[PDB]
Amino acid sequence: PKYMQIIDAAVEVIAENGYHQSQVSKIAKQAGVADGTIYLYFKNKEDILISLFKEKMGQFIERMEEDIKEKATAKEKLALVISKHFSLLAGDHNLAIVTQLELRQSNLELRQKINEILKGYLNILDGILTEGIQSGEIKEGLDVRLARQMIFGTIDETVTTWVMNDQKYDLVALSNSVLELLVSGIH
Amino acid sequence: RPKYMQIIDAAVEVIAENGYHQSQVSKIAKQAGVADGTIYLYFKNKEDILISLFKEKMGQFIERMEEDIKEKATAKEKLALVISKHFSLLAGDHNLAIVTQLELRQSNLELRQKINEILKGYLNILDGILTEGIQSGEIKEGLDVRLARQMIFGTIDETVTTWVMNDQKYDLVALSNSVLELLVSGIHN
Ligand SMILES: CCCCCCCCCCCC(=O)SCCNC(=O)CCNC(=O)[C@H](O)C(C)(C)COP(=O)(O)OP(=O)(O)OC[C@H]1O[C@@H](n2cnc3c(N)ncnc32)[C@H](O)[C@@H]1OP(=O)(O)O
Repeated sequence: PKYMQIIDAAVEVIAENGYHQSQVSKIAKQAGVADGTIYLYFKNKEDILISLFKEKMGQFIERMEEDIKEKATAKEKLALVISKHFSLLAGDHNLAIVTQLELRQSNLELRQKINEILKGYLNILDGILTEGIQSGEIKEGLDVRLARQMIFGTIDETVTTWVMNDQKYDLVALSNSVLELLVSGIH
Repeated sequence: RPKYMQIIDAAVEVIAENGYHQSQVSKIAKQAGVADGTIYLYFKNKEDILISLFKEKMGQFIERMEEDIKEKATAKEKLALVISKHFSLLAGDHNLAIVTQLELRQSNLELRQKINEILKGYLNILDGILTEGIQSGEIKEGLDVRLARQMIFGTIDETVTTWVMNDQKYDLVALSNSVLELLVSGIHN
C-alpha cells in the first residue's frame, strides 16, 4: 500500500542522517505524500522505525522460519540464514545502514520493541543449535545462549564492518567463509 | 590532566544515565562540578566529548592488555586474556558498559566513522594475534584474518550487549573461557 511507500521512504531518510536527525517532514517528501497521511498510518516517528524493523527484518525472520525446514543439517540451515541475511542487506544500501546502526536503541521502550522483533531471529538460532545437538552434529554440552550470541554477533559485526567500509566489497561472497569460522573456529 | 579526566568521568555518568542525545554540555559540567566554559576549554562540543571519552578509555584498556598478552605464548592464551580483560573492564563499570554498548552506537554514519577509527587500535591487536598464530602453525589453514577478527570482536561484543540488555545482572566475566572455547573450536561436535 502507501503504508509500504512511507516505510520505503523512511528507510532512505533514516539512512541519510541517522534516526535521531531524520525528520517526519522529509519522510513525507521522499514518499511523495503530505504530512497528514503519515499520521493516518503511524502514531509518531518512533512507530515508523518500529514498523520499519517489523516489516523489513520481521518478514525476513518469517521467511527464514519456513526456508530452513528444507535443509537437513544445522550447518546447512545456518548456511541459508547467513546467506539470505547478507543478500537482503546487499540489495539495499539504505536498509543495510538502518538495520545495523539503529538496531541498538538508547531509549528503553523503543529498544524493547526492536529487541522483541529480533528475538524471532535469536529464536531461530537457538532452534538450529538445539536440533543440531540432539542429532549429534553440534557439540554436546554447548551453551545454546552463548553460541547464539556468537553466531548473531559474528553475522552482525560482519555486516557492520562492511557498512563502515561504505559497502564497497561483496558481502554475499563472504557467507560461506563466515559459516566455516562459526562451525570450526580458529584452531 | 586532572580536570580533563574529571570531565570524561562525569560524561560517562551523564551519558549513561540520560542517553547521549538527551545529554547536554551544561549537565556534564554540573556533574563534573565545573563551569560550562571549562568544558569548552578542553573540548570542541558534545560530539568531541564522546569521541575523546572513547579515545581515552580505549587507550588505557589497551595499555593494560598489551603489556599483559606479551607474556602469553599461544594465540589461544592471548585471546583468553583479551576476552577476560574486555569483560572485566565493562563489568567493573556499569555506566561505561552502557556507553560502549548503546550510547557510542550513534547512527550518524559520519560520527560513527571517527569512533570506529579508535576501535582500529584494538582490532589490530586481534589481527596480530591471528597472524602470529598463523606463522607458528597454531591457526587453522585457510582462515581469513579480517573475517576471524570480525568474528572474535562481534562475539565478545554481542555477549556484552546481551548482558547489558539484561541489566548486567549476571556474571559476565565468568563466561570468558566458554566464549574463548566457542571461538577456538566453533560449534561443531
Ligand atoms: C573502551 C572499552 C574497550 C572495549 C571495546 C570497545 C567497544 C565499544 C565500541 C562501540 C562502537 C561500535 O559501534 S563497535 C560495534 C560495531 N562494530 C563497529 O562499528 C566496527 C566495524 N568496523 C569498522 O568500523 C571498520 O572496520 C574500522 C574503521 C573499525 C576498521 O577499518 P580499517 O582499519 O580500514 O580495517 P577494515 O575495516 O578491515 O578495512 C580495511 C580494508 O579491507 C576491507 N575489508 C574489511 N573487512 C573485509 C572482509 N571481511 N572481507 C573483505 N574485505 C574486507 C575494507 O573494505 C577496507 O577496504 P579499503 O578501502 O581499505 O581497501
